[PDB]
Amino acid sequence: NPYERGPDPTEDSIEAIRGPFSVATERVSSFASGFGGGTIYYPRETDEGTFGAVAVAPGFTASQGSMSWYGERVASHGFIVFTIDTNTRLDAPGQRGRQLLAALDYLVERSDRKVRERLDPNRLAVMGHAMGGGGSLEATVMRPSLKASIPLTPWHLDKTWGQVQVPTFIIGAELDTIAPVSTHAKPFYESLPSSLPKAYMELCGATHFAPNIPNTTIAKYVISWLKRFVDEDTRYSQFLCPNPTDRAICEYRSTCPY
Ligand SMILES: O=C(O)c1ccc(P(=O)(O)OCCO)cc1
Ligand SMILES: [Ca+2]
Repeated sequence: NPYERGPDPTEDSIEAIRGPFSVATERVSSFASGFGGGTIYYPRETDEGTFGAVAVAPGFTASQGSMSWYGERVASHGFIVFTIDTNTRLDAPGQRGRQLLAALDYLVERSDRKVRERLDPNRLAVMGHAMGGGGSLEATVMRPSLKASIPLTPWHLDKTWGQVQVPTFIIGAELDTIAPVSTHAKPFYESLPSSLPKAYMELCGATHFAPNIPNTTIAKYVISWLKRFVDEDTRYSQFLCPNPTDRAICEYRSTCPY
């Protein structure tokens, strides 16, 4: 596997606040075409090969600040992280899906050479919080060539996603009453194709805003899903299959083995 980056993982090494790669950043003007700009976090070491990329969208009326902690956390494990702002703070889930693809296209076509030369433009993912999570599902319908999708406590009015072809990892919050898992996160996951590689993780006692503050249980398995599907790295299947039993997890569902 030519996309394998970093040493062989352990349960502690995926919980590490800093991975094996150092992080540099680039700021992108809000007048970039198709999205509201953002901050790119990328690994600085080039001697192991180029990296895949994930665009990170925020929720309704939120900004990249609410998703900022993913930046260094994930990119230090060998990914290019693009925390973006939306065109307006009121953008709908469909609008946030189009803007996630616009951010990924900016990385490929127009990003700074320091970023371009570290990027594998064929290995791209999407991630989003709340309405940005509903945008992550919309992004995979709009671009089924993406490698992974991670809706965090997602909110969407449309509950059926039976045509999704991108490995999707949904994270729900037990005490979410803004996008309750019983009418949002769980219906989305169960509607995903039975054959798709997918997973659902419900955090115990978590609120709708748990993705906005550093969370090891979120971090360790966001990194595992991204390595497993953006890097095709089967060294991270051990963490995902069989289903994790972390004390922080109150409900886990998957289509293991993968
Ligand atoms: O209008 C509603 O009912 C409504 C429902 C959910 C959201 P959200 O994107 O999950 O909020 C999280 C942003 O930090 C916004 C509005
Ligand atoms: Ca713009």
